[PDB]
Amino acid sequence: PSDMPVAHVVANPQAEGQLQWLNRRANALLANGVELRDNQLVVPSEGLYLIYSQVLFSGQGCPSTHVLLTHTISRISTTHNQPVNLLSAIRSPCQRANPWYEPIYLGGVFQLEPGDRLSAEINRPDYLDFAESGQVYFGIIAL
Amino acid sequence: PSDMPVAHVVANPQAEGQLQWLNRRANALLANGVELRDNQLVVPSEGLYLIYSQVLFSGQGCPSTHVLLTHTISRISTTHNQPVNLLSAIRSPCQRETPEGAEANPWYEPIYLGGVFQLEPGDRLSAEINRPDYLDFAESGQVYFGIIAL
Amino acid sequence: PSDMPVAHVVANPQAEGQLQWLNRRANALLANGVELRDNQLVVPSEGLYLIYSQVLFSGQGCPSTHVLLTHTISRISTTHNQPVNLLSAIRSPCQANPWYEPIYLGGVFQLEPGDRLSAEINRPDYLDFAESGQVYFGIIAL
Repeated sequence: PSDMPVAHVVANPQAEGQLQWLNRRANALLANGVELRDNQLVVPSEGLYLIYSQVLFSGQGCPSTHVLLTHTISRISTTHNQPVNLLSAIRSPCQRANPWYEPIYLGGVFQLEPGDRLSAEINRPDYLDFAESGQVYFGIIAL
Repeated sequence: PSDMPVAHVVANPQAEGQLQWLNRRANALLANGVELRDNQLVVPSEGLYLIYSQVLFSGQGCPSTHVLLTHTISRISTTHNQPVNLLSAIRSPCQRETPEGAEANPWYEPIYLGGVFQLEPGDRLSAEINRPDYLDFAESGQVYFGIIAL
Repeated sequence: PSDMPVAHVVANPQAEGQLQWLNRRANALLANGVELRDNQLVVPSEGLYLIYSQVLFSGQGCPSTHVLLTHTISRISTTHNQPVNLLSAIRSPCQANPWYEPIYLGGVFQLEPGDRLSAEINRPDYLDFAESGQVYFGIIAL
């Protein structure tokens, strides 16, 4: 089999209104050294990791105020407490009561070091939608 | 060199209003045990697989009934038949139907799904949409589904 | 420490109005044979590669006319001069007002030595690389 560090976590459906990564669920992974601490994935050993995450935002009708939805995956190494954005995207659901949906997918390969902490964050958890499985996830795999 | 289960299938360009995955063509893959059956990719052996898919939807203007577009990759395992959604996303191309006496402009909405999953031999993977009437595969590279054992 | 051909390049925030890929930067990669030439990633050896790219488009206001935003990864082989689109997507932007439209592309492909991969857009005037992590292009031999 494989002993490569791997994780695939999803939004916890019991933490409504928040983004709390969860691995205790069917079709989720957290193994071979990867840990979930303080809502962040912690890298076991150095190497090339494919990192990815998807969030789905939804709302009914368009707010009177212009809203921007952001999703970013950031890296925090032990050699610097300053978070660095590896992947980031923005979306504007409204131009100015029909429900809107906006998915954001981020993904790339990065050289990581042992102890590195990866965070997958959003700016509007009040719009996050994990009403159904597979809509919000965050993962990594050492290649 | 190879040996690892792999597939990269694409929408049949000749299909009409249906998402038919195909592999026998340039820049598409289906090898090392992966099979294409009943429009599903069948896993030959257990392991961690990267699974991904993209669909592109397009329409001419905004209709009366509000449209939600969905794309979902699901897994069927023999020992727990109940199909389960591994990855799924939804998009809304319009906020209101094209005004009366207004110009009906075409819209395009891509959806990309991708993740790493532990699969077992015999597992069947589906990548399906709810609105094949808006699926757009007019040009190459717009609709694809693939997996690779890592 | 790895041995597999790999690259992760990003938009040069200093080349305005243009999409110029750059590897010389923290959290970017270009090793084990992969090279950047004429703004394209050049494949070192035959094999399966995961290839992907993301672009972000933005405008302070919605276009006065109907516009289509495109992002495509194409392949140019040494045996086929005409480019082939491996991955492609299209987005229709809107017709207190700034808009953003991300596009992500990715898939696994059998490539050959010398193959050239290009990740391009149709509207560099709308490309947004104001912040890190928004525009990238990468490949890795699996």
